[PDB]
Amino acid sequence: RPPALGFSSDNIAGASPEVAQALVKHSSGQAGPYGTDELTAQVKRKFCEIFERDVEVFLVPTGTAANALCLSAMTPPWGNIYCHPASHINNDECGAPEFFSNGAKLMTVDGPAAKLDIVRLRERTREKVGDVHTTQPACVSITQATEVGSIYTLDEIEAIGDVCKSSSLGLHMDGSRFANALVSLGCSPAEMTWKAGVDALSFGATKNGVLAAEAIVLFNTSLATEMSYRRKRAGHLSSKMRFLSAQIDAYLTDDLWLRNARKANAAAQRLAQGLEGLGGVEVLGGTEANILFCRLDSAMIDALLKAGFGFYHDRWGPNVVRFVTSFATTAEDVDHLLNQVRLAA
Amino acid sequence: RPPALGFSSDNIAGASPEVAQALVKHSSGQAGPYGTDELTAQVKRKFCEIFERDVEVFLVPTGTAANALCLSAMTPPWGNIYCHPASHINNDECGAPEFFSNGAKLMTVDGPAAKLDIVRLRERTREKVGDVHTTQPACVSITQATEVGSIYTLDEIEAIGDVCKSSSLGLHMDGSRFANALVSLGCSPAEMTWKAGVDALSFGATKNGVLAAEAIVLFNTSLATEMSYRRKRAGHLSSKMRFLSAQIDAYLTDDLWLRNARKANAAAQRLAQGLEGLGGVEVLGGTEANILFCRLDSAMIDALLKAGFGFYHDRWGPNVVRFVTSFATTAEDVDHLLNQVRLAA
Amino acid sequence: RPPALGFSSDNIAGASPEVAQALVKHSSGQAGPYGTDELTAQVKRKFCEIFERDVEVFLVPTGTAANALCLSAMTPPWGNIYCHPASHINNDECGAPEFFSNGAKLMTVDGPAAKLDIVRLRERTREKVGDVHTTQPACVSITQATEVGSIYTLDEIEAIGDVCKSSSLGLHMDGSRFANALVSLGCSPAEMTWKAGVDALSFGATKNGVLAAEAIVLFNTSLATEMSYRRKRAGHLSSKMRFLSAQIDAYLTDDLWLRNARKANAAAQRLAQGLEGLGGVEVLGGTEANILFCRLDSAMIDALLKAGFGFYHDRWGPNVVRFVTSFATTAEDVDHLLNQVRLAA
Amino acid sequence: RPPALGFSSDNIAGASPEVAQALVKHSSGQAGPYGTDELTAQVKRKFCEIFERDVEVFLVPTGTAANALCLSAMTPPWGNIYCHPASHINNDECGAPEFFSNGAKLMTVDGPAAKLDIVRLRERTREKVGDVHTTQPACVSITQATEVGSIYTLDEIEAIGDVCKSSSLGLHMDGSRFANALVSLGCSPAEMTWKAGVDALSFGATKNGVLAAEAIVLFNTSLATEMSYRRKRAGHLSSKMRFLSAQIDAYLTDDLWLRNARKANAAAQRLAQGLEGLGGVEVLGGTEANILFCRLDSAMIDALLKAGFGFYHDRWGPNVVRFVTSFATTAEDVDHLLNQVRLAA
Ligand SMILES: *Cc1c(COP(=O)(O)O)cnc(C)c1O
Ligand SMILES: *Cc1c(COP(=O)(O)O)cnc(C)c1O
Ligand SMILES: *Cc1c(COP(=O)(O)O)cnc(C)c1O
Ligand SMILES: *Cc1c(COP(=O)(O)O)cnc(C)c1O
Ligand SMILES: [Zn+2]
Ligand SMILES: [Zn+2]
Ligand SMILES: [Zn+2]
Ligand SMILES: [Zn+2]
Repeated sequence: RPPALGFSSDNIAGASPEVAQALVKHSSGQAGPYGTDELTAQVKRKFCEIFERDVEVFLVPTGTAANALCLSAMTPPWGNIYCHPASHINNDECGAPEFFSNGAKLMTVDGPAAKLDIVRLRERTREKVGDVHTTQPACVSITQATEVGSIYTLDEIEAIGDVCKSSSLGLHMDGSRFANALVSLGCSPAEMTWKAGVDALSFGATKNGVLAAEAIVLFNTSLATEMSYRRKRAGHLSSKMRFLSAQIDAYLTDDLWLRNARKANAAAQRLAQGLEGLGGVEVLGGTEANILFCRLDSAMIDALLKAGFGFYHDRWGPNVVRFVTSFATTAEDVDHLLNQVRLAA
Repeated sequence: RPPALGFSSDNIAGASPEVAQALVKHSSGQAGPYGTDELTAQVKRKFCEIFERDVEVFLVPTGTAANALCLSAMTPPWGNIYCHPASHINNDECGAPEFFSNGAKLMTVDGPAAKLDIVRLRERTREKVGDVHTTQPACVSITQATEVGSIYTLDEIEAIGDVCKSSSLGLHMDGSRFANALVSLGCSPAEMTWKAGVDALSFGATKNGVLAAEAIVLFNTSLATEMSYRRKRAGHLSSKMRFLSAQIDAYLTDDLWLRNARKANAAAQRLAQGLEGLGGVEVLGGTEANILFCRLDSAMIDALLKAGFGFYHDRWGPNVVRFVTSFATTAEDVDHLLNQVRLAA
Repeated sequence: RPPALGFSSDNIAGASPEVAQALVKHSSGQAGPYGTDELTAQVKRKFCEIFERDVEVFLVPTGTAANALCLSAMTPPWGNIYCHPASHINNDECGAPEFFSNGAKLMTVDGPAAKLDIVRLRERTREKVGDVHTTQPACVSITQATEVGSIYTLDEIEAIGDVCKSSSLGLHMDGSRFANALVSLGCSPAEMTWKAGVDALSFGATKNGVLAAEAIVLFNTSLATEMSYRRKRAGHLSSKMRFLSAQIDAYLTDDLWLRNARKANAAAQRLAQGLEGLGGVEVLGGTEANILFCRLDSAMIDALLKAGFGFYHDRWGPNVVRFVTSFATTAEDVDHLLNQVRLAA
Repeated sequence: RPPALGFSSDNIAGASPEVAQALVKHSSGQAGPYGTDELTAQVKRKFCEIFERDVEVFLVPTGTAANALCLSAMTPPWGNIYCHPASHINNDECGAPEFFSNGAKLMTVDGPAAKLDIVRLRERTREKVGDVHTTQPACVSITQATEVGSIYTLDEIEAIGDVCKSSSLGLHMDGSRFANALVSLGCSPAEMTWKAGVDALSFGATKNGVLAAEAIVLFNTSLATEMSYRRKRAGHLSSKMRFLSAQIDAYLTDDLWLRNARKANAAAQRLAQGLEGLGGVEVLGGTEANILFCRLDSAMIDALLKAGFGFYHDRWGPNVVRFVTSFATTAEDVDHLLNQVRLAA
C-alpha cells in the first residue's frame, strides 16, 4: 500500500474492518426501531461494564450533536457554559450549543494548551451569582483529550469537579478523542470520568475507528428522560438504531477501541521521536496523544506541501504545523513523513 | 429462511446487501471530511441526473432532521407551516419542526386519507395575512406517499403548488416513502417534484433499503447557503460523509432504489389481493403503496398476535389493523400472513 | 360630553383619573430601580392581602408578555400548552407563547362559549404520555373572563384544576379581564384562583383602567426565581418600576379596580336589557361581563356604521355583532347606542 | 428641597413634570389601539423631522427590548453580533440579544473607554467568513454615549460604518443615553446616526426624562415589516400606545429632551470641575457626558457612604468611584456632593 499522505485530522480516516463487517452481519432480519432492539441493549450493558457503573447511553450521529445535547440538559437558557476559548463548542459547531440550549451563553476561560485555568475558572463561575440582569453560571465543559492533543490529568479534572460541585454546576466532558487520552494516562474509563466528577460525556468513537456513531454517556442519570426528548426533538434519534449499535459494539469488542487509540498515539509518538533533532524542526509540546505540533522552516513546509502531504499550517503562530495521526496510521506512513522531512531539511 | 412476522413498519427492516458492502468498500483509505470527498460529489451528480435538474443535496442522518431543516429554511419564527393533522411533522418528531424553525407554528388542514383538502388549504393560507397580532402563512408540507400509504396524484400536488406560488409560500415534500409513491404512479422524480411546484424534498432512503441516510433535495437552490449553516448548527453535518454517501450511491446504483420500492408495493398488493374475500376481513383503501389497512375480527387479531405477528391495531378506528411491508418483504412472508389470516378466520 | 361611539374593545379607553395622578405624584424624587423601591413593595403587599396568601408578583408592560412568561415557566420546550382554539394565546400574540417557551406547542381543546370542554381536556391531556416521539402534556391555560365575555364558574375552574393536578400539569389563568369575571361571580380573588387550583395568573389591569401595567401573580411561588430571569431576559423588567407600581397601586386603592369592573359590566348589562325586544335584534349569550354579542339586520349594521359607531361584525357568524364596554362607558354612552339601534330598526 | 443623595445611575430619577402631565391630558376619551391613534402618528412625524429623513419608529417599554429587537432583525441565528465586552448587551440584559435573535452569538471587541477598537473590529469581522463550521459576522453594535460616559466621535462612528458596509454587516446604535452624547458633540441626530452609517437606533428617553418609553428608530426601513412581528411576538406591542406616545411627544416638545440632556451633562461637568484639585481625589476621563469616574481615598468613600450618598465603588479598579447625574440633578445637588467630598478630604 502506498503511504497515506494525509495528516490534517483523524476525521479523514475510514473505519476498522471489524466495524463495516458488523454492519454487514446486522443488515438482515428485522429489529425493533429507535433503540428497542437487542444489539442496542447489549451495547448499553457494555457501557455499564466498561464504566463500572449504571450509566445512561444515547447513541447519536455526530460529536457536535453529542456535545450540544449534553450541554442543553445541563443549563437553562439564561445559563452560562464555561469552556476554553479554543474549544470545539466555541469554534466549530456553528453555535450548536447555543441552538440546543435555546440561547445559553458560552463563557471562555483561557489557559495554556487548551486547558481551562483552574484559578480563572474559580473566578468566572462566581460572577454576578443571583444578579437578575446577568446570565448565570450553569455548567462547565472540558475537552478530553484537548483540541491540541494535550491531556487533563486525573487531578486537574477532579479539581474542576470540585469547583463544579461547589457552585452546583454540571461538568461535561467532550470526549471526541476520549480513547487517546485514556490510553495515554493508562487509567480506567471510570477514573477519568465519574470518579473525577464528570456528569455527562460525549464518548467519541468516530475519530477512533467507526463510521459515524458517538455515544452520550450520562453519569447523572436523572437527566435521562429529558435527554430522550431532547435527542428526538433535535432529529438525532435514529430509527434503525442497530446500525449505530453495531458500530459501537464492534468498537467495544476485543478491546478494539483501546488498540486503535494505542496505534494512533504510537504513530504520533514515533513522529515526534523522528522529528527531534532535525534541521529546521522544533517539536512543540509533549505529544501526549495523537496530535503533534512543530515549528518548521517555510521552505520545508512547501516541500511537504509539494510532496502531497495534507496538514494545517496557518491556524496558529507563524511556522507552526499540525500533524494528526489516526488508528489506521501505520509506522510506515509515519516513516514516509519523517523521510520527506529529513530529505527536505 | 423462516417467515418474517413483523409488519409494524418498514423501519424494522435492515439494508439491501449492496448497501452494507458499499460501506465495506469505502471503509479504507482517507477522504476529505464533511462532504468534500469524491463519492459525495458523485452522489450529488446522480441526484442532478435523476431529477433532470441542477439541485442542491444535503445528506442527513434522519427523516425528522430532513423535514425540520427543510421547513426551518422556508419559514420565519412568526410563520405558519400548513400540514395534515395526521402528518409526521405534527405527530412524531417531538416538535422538531418547532425546534429548528425557532418557534414556527404548525397549522393543520384536514382531509381524507392523510391528504390536505385543497379547498380548506386555500382558506387557511389566506387567514389574517398582514395582521401583526397573527402568525403568518409561510410554507406548506405534504407527505408523499402519505403516512397511511395513500398517494397525492400529480394533479393534486401541482394544485397545492398553485396555492403556494399564489401566496408566496414554500412547498415541502416529506418523501420518507418517496420511492413507493414514485413507482406506484410510474412518473419521473422531476414530475412528482419540481415540475409540480415542490421547493424542497426530504428524499427518503432509509425506509427503502439503506441503514441510515436521508437526502435533503433543494429545487429552490437559493436556500443552499442557509441550509449549510442550519445543518451544521443542528449537528447534522457528518464528518465522515462517505458513509452516508456510500449508502445513497449504492441506493442509486442499478436502479436498486426503484426495484426495492417495487418489491415493497408488490408485497402489500399481494396481501390485499389475498385478504379480499376472507371471513371477518375488509380491506380499506386502494393500497397504493407499501401500507395496507383492513378491519379484522378481534378474535382474528389475537390469533395473529398469538401467532407472533407484529402490527398496530389500536391507533385508528375499532378493529382497524395496519400491515406495512418493506423492500425485503418476500412473497413468502406475505403468503405466511395470508395463511394465518385464513386459518384464523 | 358627547357620547363615545367606540365599542370595538375595552382597549380603546384611557385610564381612570386616579391612575394618571398617581404617576404625577410619583414623578419626583429618586427611587431604587427594577422594583427595588417602596411603592413596588407596597403593591406586592397589597396583592398578598387581596389574594389572602403570600404570592409572588411581577409587573410587566403587556398581557401578551404576562401570558407568555407564565406559560414559559410551566412547560419545557417539548411540552404542550392546552387551550381553547379561540384563546388569545392561540390567536393574537403572534406566537408569543411559542417564542418565550422556546418552542412549546399549543394543543387546542374546543368547547362552547370559549370554554375548554372538560371531557375533551381529560382526553387530550393523556395522549402519548411518555412517548418519546410526541410532545408532552405540560400545562393548561384558561381565560377568565373569556375572550367572548363568558365566565368559567368556580366549579368549572376547580374541575380543570383536578385534571391538572391529576396529570402534574400547571394551570394558568389569562386574567386580562380578571376583574370583570370576579365582580360578576361576586367571589373572592382567592376563590377564583389558587383555592380552585390556579398556579399562575395574568392579572389584567390595563383593560380595566390603567395605562399599561399588568401583573404576573404566582401562587406556585417556587417558580419565582426562574420568572425573574425570564422576565429580564425577555426585556420586560422595567427600570423605573414605580411607574408600573404607581398605576397598580392606584388601581388597588379604594376598591377602584372593582368599581371600574362593576361599571363596565353594568354598561353591557344595560345594553343587553335595552336591545331585548327590538326589531331585527337578537342578543346572544347571557352577557356575564363587559362583552355583548347580538345578531343584527345588515341594514341596521350599516346605519350604526354610518352613525359612526365602532364595533366588529365580521369575525364570527353572519350578522353577529360585538359590542364591548369599559370602565369609562357611561349609562349615557349606552343609551346613545340603544337609541341609534331603535331608530335604525 | 433637600439635596438628592443618589448618584448610582440616572435610572433612579423620575420624569419631567411635562411628561406626567401629558399622560393626564391623554388619559380621557377613546383611541385606536396598538399605535393606530393620532398621537402616535404625530410622534412618528416628529422623528422624521428630527432625523431629517423618513424613518420607521417602534415605541417599546425598555432599552433592553429595543436593543434585542434591533439586533434580532440584523442577524440570523448563526450570526455574530460584535460589541465591546463592557457593553450593556453583553452584560446586563440576561442574554436578551441571544433570546430575541434565537441564539446569535456576541463577539467582543475590546478597546479603551468602552469603545470598540477599529483595528480589532476590522480583524474580527473577517474571521472564517463562509466557513460552515463557524458562526458568521452579521452586525455590529456600538453604544452611544458609552456605558462609561465616553463618546464616539462622528469620525469613529462613520469609520465603524465603513467596516460594516464593507462586510455587509448591519450597524446598530445603543442610544440609551443618545441625548447626552448628542448635546456633548453639538451635532444633529442625523449626523450622529444615518449620515454616519447607522442602520438601527435604540433611541433612549427613559434615562433622560420619561417614565418608561424607548423608541426603535430604523433608518434601514426595509426591516420595518419584520420588526412589527418581532415586537408583537416578544410581547412589546402596547395596546394603549398613546401612553408611550404621550411620553415621547412631551419629550420631543419645546426641545425638552435636549434641555434635559444639557442639564445632566452640565451637572457632571460641574462635579468634575469641583473635584479637580481636592485631597485624595483624581478625576478620570474627560467627563464627556453625564457620567463621572474618579479615584478616591477609601476613608473618603466611607464618609460619603456614611453621608448617605448612593454610588458604585467596586465594579472597576481599586478606589474607582462612579457618579452619575440626571436631567433632574440640580447645581445644588452637585454642590452638596462637592462640599461633602471637600469636608471629607
Ligand atoms: C472532531 C471533534 C468533535 C466532533 O465533530 P463532528 O464533526 O460534529 O462529529 C467534537 N469535539 C472535538 C474536540 C473534536 O475534535
Ligand atoms: C418514517 C417517517 C419519517 C422519518 O422518521 P425518522 O425516524 O426521523 O427517520 C418522516 N416522515 C414520515 C411520513 C415517515 O413515515
Ligand atoms: C386584551 C387581551 C390580552 C392582552 O393583550 P395585550 O395587547 O398584549 O396587552 C390577553 N388575553 C386576552 C384574553 C385579552 O383580551
Ligand atoms: C440603561 C441602559 C440600557 C437599558 O436598560 P433598561 O433597564 O432595559 O431600559 C441599555 N443600554 C445601556 C448602555 C444602558 O445604560
Ligand atoms: Zn479535588
Ligand atoms: Zn394547477
Ligand atoms: Zn374538583
Ligand atoms: Zn469612513
